[PDB]
Amino acid sequence: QTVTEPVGSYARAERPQDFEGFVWRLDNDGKEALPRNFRTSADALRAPEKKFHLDAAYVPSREGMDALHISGSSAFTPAQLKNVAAKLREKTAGPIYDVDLRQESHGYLDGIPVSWYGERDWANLGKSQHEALADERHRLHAALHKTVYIAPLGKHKLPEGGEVRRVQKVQTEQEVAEAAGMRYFRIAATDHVWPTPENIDRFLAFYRTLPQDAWLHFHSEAGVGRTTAFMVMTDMLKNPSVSLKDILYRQHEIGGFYYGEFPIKTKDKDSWKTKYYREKIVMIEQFYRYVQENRADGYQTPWSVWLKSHPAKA
Amino acid sequence: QTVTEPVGSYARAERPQDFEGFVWRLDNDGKEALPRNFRTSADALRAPEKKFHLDAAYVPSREGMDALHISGSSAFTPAQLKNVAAKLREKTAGPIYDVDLRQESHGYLDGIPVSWYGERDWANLGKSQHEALADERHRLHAALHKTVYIAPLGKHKLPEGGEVRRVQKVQTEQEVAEAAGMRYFRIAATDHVWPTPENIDRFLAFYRTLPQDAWLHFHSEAGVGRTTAFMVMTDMLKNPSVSLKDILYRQHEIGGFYYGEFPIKTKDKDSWKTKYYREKIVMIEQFYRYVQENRADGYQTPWSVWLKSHPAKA
Ligand SMILES: O=P(O)(O)O[C@H]1[C@H](O)[C@@H](OP(=O)(O)O)[C@H](OP(=O)(O)O)[C@@H](OP(=O)(O)O)[C@H]1O
Ligand SMILES: O=P(O)(O)O[C@H]1[C@H](O)[C@@H](OP(=O)(O)O)[C@H](OP(=O)(O)O)[C@@H](OP(=O)(O)O)[C@H]1O
Ligand SMILES: [Cl-]
Repeated sequence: QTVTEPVGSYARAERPQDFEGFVWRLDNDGKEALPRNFRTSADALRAPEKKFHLDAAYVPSREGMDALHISGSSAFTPAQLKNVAAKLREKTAGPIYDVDLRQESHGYLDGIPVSWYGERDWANLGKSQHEALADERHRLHAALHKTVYIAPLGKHKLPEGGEVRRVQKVQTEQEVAEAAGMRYFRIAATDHVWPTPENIDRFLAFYRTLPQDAWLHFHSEAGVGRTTAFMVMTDMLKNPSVSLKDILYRQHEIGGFYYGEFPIKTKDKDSWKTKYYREKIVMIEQFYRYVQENRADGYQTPWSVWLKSHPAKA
Repeated sequence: QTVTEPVGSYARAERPQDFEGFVWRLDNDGKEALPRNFRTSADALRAPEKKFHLDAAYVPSREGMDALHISGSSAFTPAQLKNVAAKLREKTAGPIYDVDLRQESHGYLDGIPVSWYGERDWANLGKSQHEALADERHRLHAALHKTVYIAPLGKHKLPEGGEVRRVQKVQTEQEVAEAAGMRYFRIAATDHVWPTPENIDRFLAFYRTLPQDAWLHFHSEAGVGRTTAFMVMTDMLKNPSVSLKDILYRQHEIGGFYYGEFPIKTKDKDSWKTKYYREKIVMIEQFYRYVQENRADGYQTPWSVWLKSHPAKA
């Protein structure tokens, strides 16, 4: 019997036309030297956050963490990114990658990091990566020499204050990454939800081509959901002997999200998120299974293919 | 010697490109039965507002006020305008005109009164009436079936909260006026400043075509600056034997601005308004003089022509 949307693909049921972009959102006010939630795999573990009801006494294995060479953060200003790159260059002599996980169209107007925000940050929901990047390219270019309104989100994810300017310079994140001495790689993943099979296939192929000394700096809007997902996936790929529990604990304890089971709770206005949290918990487990069952033969079978013959259970 | 901009035309010095529109502003939240600052010329006089430092004991002549047949208000929802029309129909059997004094592009999206707001509300500054109305038509059409953000302005005259919707219906104010049983006449007057010689020439020519029993409902955004200026001008035209002081007092005391001399005191942020207030005071006197000198012969020469040979003094 037909299943319309399998586990891992719940977001496909949502209607993109209901979340179209309406404002240039300020992604970072540029006040700090670094982006928020900045963390590397070299960092010491800290106490787990109370909301996840984890075992504070637990001491996760650090097997492979010194060699892992990844980091994560929120969005950043160009200056903040140069600070990130200088900081990482101290840890490695390999190429440093800015891995941009944002599906939403974003860039820099007069050096100000902005994104084209629709409700739930789903302005590019349902678009292929090709379409998402075309929207981004067109929108950014159309802003040049035009008057724009750039605002942070306040009460209820609506604009609050902000500023108005006639734009004199437009840049993509790629341009800003390269100016900072980083290589650039884009995975257009949708905010709030599990990355698509497409997203993950693209990441995996990318991962297989990296030189051994590559450092991956993942980032999304806040450096939480999407950033932690790919940091976790990378940790599993590179350190397949480490237990799922150790992976989840250690990626949370250096400053990420915890992607295991926990007592979920939402303000009723945030109750749409609940099923996306469960979905992510299940898919993390399914990806761990993929890594275990496909690493012997060197990942001959792509995630998307394997997932269709080995579907996840709600 | 060459004067670049004569008195009455100061706003011509400003650069339109510095005030381009950036948001659909909510013009009325629709919560009251009537628009704000609603008043008719049949209304009782109230005590003057203290900020104008007037003589609270002075009683201006009411000569001609019963026959004047004018009103003013802020912008309105379609339902509010029907309440206005109903209220006015009780007072007259003549044609009731909606005299729209707004240069800013405005209309109704799903019945919601909005305007395309640039800084200082100068998004159509410098445009001819033809160009302003074209901008308006094009912007309104372009909104149909599109996602828009509609916000009230809060602190700093920047968007605060508001709403996002996909628009199923678009209307011009003319359509809304006619649906309420009102005739429609548009004068594209710039917010905050004295109406241009073009604006006034157009109004005077319109005035001369009116039947005796015509009722004029003037409105602008708040129903203060522009609305009162045209109410005052109409009062002078129709009641030319009444003293200038009496005109100014009585239009203020039924609920309009006071267009005579008063001690101006601005917030530091509002100091740009000071010379425009002073300009309006001088031009109101100059218009009174035009009426006194040209009424006997039936206005053979228009305001714009007379003003050029009788320039106002700063
Ligand atoms: O950008 P990444 O790093 O993926 O992180 C996201 C963003 O911070 C989201 O905020 P925004 O939507 O403003 O970008 C936030 O949603 P809320 O701010 O609605 O909580 C997500 O939390 P949850 O979706 O709640 O898990 C969080 O995982
Ligand atoms: O629309 P009309 O009826 O002409 O009245 C205007 C508007 O209310 C202006 O508000 P906005 O700019 O929000 O449309 C206001 O400026 P402020 O609200 O900035 O004071 C003007 O006051 P002054 O320009 O201050 O006289 C007032 O005369
Ligand atoms: Cl794709």
